[PDB]
Amino acid sequence: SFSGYLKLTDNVYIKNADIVEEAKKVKPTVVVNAANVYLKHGGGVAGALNKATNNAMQVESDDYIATNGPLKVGGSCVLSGHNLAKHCLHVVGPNVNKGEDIQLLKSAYENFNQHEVLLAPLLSAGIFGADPIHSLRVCVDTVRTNVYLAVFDKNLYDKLVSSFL
Ligand SMILES: Cn1ccc(C(=O)Nc2cccc(C(=O)O)c2)n1
Repeated sequence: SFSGYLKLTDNVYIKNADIVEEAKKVKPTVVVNAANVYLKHGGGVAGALNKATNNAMQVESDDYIATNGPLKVGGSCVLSGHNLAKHCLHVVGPNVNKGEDIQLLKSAYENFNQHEVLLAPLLSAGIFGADPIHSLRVCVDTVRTNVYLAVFDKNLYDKLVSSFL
């Protein structure tokens, strides 16, 4: 089960950890991927999760896209968790580096409410370009289910905890 997490609110928890390593240890029911609309798991959390599945997540995702077309920014899809989790909830947060509307971050987090417990990264943080402090605030104000946030970067983790209102 989840260990070493700091409780932020009644339902949001945070830990300075590699989400891939957290997933392999916990094997949660749901691991959230920081996905793009095309499910092209190239870099950041998506690239790391996909590489941990030996590219099985990408093969599965390409078949999903061939059948269904791309996701919407703010949307999600449930696919296999492979060796990491029972399921992977691929959530598309807005990518600020691609000029996408930051207001879609709340819609993206609403996808977590369909799952009772999730292991997740901060949406739109990292290479997506949004302020991680803002992402954590939208997370605690939007997600009502139990979310265990894994923040890879130690310095960012410390900044997030020390600035949490
Ligand atoms: C105001 N602003 C926008 C972006 C940032 C910012 O510090 N982003 C950032 C930088 C380094 C790592 C990570 C991460 O999620 O791993 C995120 N600050």
